[PDB]
Amino acid sequence: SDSAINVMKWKTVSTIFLVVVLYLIIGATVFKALEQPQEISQRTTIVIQREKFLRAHPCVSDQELDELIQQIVAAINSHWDLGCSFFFAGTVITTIGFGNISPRTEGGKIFCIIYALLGIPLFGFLLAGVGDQLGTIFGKGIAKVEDTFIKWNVSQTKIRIISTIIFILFGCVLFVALPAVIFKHIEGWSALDAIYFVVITLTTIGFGDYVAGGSDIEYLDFYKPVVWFWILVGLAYFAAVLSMIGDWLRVIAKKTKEAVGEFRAHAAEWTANV
Amino acid sequence: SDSAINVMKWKTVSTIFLVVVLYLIIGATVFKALEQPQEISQRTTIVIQREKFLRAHPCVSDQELDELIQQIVAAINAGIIPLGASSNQVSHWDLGCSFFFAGTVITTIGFGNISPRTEGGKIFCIIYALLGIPLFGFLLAGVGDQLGTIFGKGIAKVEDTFIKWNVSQTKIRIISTIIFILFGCVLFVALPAVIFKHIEGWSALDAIYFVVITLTTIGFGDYVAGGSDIEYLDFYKPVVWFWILVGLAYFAAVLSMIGDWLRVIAKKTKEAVGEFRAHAAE
Ligand SMILES: CCCCCCCCCCCCC/C=C/[C@@H](O)[C@H](CO)NC(=O)CCCCCCCCCCCCCCC
Ligand SMILES: *[C@@H]1CC(=O)N(c2ccc(C(=O)NCc3ccc(Cl)cc3Cl)cc2)C1=O
Ligand SMILES: *[C@@H]1CC(=O)N(c2ccc(C(=O)NCc3ccc(Cl)cc3Cl)cc2)C1=O
Ligand SMILES: CCCCCCCCCCCCCCCC
Ligand SMILES: CCCCCCCCCCCCCCCC
Ligand SMILES: CCCCCCCCCCCCCCCC
Ligand SMILES: CCCCCCCCCCCCCCCC
Ligand SMILES: CCCCCCCCCCCCCCCC
Ligand SMILES: CCCCCCCCCCCCCCCC
Ligand SMILES: CCCCCCCCCCCCCCCC
Ligand SMILES: CCCCCCCCCCCCCCCC
Ligand SMILES: CCCCCCCCCCCCCCCC
Ligand SMILES: CCCCCCCCCCCCCCCC
Ligand SMILES: CCCCCCCCCCCCCCCC
Ligand SMILES: CCCCCCCCCCCCCCCC
Ligand SMILES: CCCCCCCCCCCCCCCC
Ligand SMILES: [K+]
Ligand SMILES: [K+]
Ligand SMILES: [K+]
Ligand SMILES: [K+]
Ligand SMILES: [K+]
Repeated sequence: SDSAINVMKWKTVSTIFLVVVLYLIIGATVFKALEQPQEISQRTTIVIQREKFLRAHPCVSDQELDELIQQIVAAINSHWDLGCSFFFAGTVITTIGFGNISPRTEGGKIFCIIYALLGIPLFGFLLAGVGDQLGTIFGKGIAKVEDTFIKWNVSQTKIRIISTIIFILFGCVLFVALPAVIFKHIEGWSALDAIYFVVITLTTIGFGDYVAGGSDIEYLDFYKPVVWFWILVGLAYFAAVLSMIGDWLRVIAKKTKEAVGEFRAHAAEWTANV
Repeated sequence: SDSAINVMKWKTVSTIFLVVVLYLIIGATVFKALEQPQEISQRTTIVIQREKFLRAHPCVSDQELDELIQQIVAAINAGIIPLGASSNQVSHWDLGCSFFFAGTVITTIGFGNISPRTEGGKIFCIIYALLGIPLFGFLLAGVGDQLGTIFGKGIAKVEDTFIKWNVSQTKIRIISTIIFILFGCVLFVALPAVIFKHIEGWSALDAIYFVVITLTTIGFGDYVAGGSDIEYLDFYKPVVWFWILVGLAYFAAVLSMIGDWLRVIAKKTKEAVGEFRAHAAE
């Protein structure tokens, strides 16, 4: 009766694996449908202005312009002053590896390995302590409004649902809405790009297409410090939200398992009623 | 649920915060010393080839050569191959790459080599991440549970064999954890680095560099397996997906162990300064 638990474990893992595979298949087709047509437009614009630059500059040779493009690309393969190396050290221990700057000295790659293996756990302790502090702050606030609801409202199991909505709306305004407003003004980004950056950063995905403080424009003395502070409390908030979404998925997984139970049981007595 | 414990918790957070700032300061200075000479040297060489192209083409407005470079670089962010010899460009958002891109999202290994530029694609990317990340966490937990029981069965075979001469109290736990490290290193780090060096044509260090940056979910994007335009063995990208699956589970356990070690050493250092704070030069 001990291998039976392992078989039931495998049964759970294999169905979750298939669901994840389905998730990747659906997402792939959607990202294809959304991003492929746009890719057509910008690759026609590079070929028109390529030949246009040849046309606009007939002195430039075809053979000598293609030789220039390759070493530009080869060059893509100060960026390391104390400010950026500090920021880079942050992108490592937070796993938000934006990658806009990354070590290419083979000594720098060795240190990057050592720095990450010790940095990730150490920063995890900090992120846990900040989340614990933010948890108690919201706890008193949510406890006060709980005790106001118990007065007019009769029974519980409903106040927790209301309370979780406050956590989202406040957390969205504090950690998503407000910094996105400042990001669009300071960084000159679109409103959607600001939300896009906020979520991509706080989920630790860190694509690198958008980086606050990354462009070489003038920045106020307090700006990057408060963004560091936003990173700290923001990662704690998104960690709780992602865990809550996971808890919702666990409930939906049981309701769907129960829903499919009611369905085939009904369809069984009907095929029997034949 | 408040009281005195919250004050003692806050005191710990502030010391860890200061230590993290120190960690960031020390790391910044080290990366400064290592990476600054290489970037200064090669940016003087680009100015050498700058002026060479500047002199060779006076018809080019020279100040307008940066005007061409900006639209090259801005188009490189979308990933273009603008050569008359290679005017046949293959898709970066085919079903294979969009599958790979969806993986880099839900695993948070956001390599970023390709990223959505359609404003609709960014909205979907937000929804895809907010639901995908928690869902993939369940899979990664199940894989870690599977690897845990396999290592459990493996360690179970030797469990009753350990009853030998020198029967131990607290020492047998350390031995088993050493097998977990060395075995796990060859399976999930050393061996895939070997294949990465052969198939992808990377250096031995770059293969290890890629493995750790990928399996820690940092994902810089300077190294991506299967990203370069090689034919690939057809089995390659599937088996790399499997390495990603069990590799992320393994590195999760290793990172948590390092944190447990850091908790022990933090108390040893806290006690070491304690005997120091009391003695004050005998
Ligand atoms: C460090 C700052 C100075 C910058 C430049 C110094 C070179 C880097 C220091 C590594 C040891 C020097 C000896 C030869 C090194 C090179 O051949 C090179 C190392 O990247 N490749 C190897 O395969 C090394 C052959 C050994 C084969 C074992 C596996 C290869 C892993 C790379 C070295 C160990 C990494 C340690 C990670 C925990
Ligand atoms: C090198 C050029 C440059 O300006 N740069 C840089 C420095 C500092 C920051 C920064 O502090 N961004 C805010 C921040 C802090 C921490 C984390 Cl984990 C993320 C973010 Cl967005 C950005 C860029 C260089 O790298
Ligand atoms: C578009 C061009 C291309 O070749 N490409 C691509 C496709 C597939 C992979 C890949 O599978 N890499 C292994 C892998 C799988 C999953 C995760 Cl999360 C990471 C990694 Cl390294 C790479 C590149 C394009 O994007
Ligand atoms: C598909 C068969 C499920 C039988 C296993 C017992 C139900 C519990 C499944 C809920 C998710 C697994 C554990 C949660 C991960 C921390
Ligand atoms: C953790 C506190 C560090 C303060 C922020 C440093 C970020 C990188 C340095 C760049 C300039 C310093 C702050 C000026 C804001 C633009
Ligand atoms: C508890 C609220 C935190 C919100 C602060 C995050 C702002 C992100 C960008 C920093 C801009 C500096 C000016 C903001 C002044 C409040
Ligand atoms: C690494 C350098 C960080 C830049 C230091 C500025 C931090 C926040 C600005 C504080 C302004 C000082 C005036 C006092 C009023 C708050
Ligand atoms: C424990 C076995 C797996 C059962 C999973 C139930 C369905 C999967 C969850 C649904 C995925 C996202 C739904 C959000 C609405 C589109
Ligand atoms: C994955 C994209 C949206 C979610 C809808 C499809 C999820 C797969 C449904 C599988 C149903 C099986 C439930 C398990 C109980 C027997
Ligand atoms: C996915 C159905 C099986 C193969 C059908 C051909 C679709 C595209 C050809 C090669 C791409 C394989 C799909 C990449 C992601 C699994
Ligand atoms: C295929 C792009 C142009 C076709 C005509 C316009 C359709 C609307 C744009 C496609 C979806 C992006 C916006 C959706 C975000 C709410
Ligand atoms: C050391 C044995 C532990 C189990 C891990 C081996 C993978 C197979 C799991 C057993 C369930 C049968 C698999 C179903 C066929 C794909
Ligand atoms: C059929 C040839 C595969 C090459 C296509 C590139 C994408 C890789 C497809 C593998 C997908 C299965 C792994 C899913 C594990 C979560
Ligand atoms: C051994 C657990 C003691 C309880 C400490 C309260 C929770 C904080 C976690 C560990 C305290 C700092 C660890 C040092 C980080 C390197
Ligand atoms: C709760 C007290 C703060 C914990 C201080 C951490 C001590 C770490 C000692 C240094 C050991 C070398 C590892 C690098 C630092 C984590
Ligand atoms: C890479 C090393 C970074 C940090 C190295 C040590 C930092 C501070 C450790 C000593 C602090 C003693 C705490 C005692 C509190 C009572
Ligand atoms: K993480
Ligand atoms: K990246
Ligand atoms: K990450
Ligand atoms: K990342
Ligand atoms: K990343």
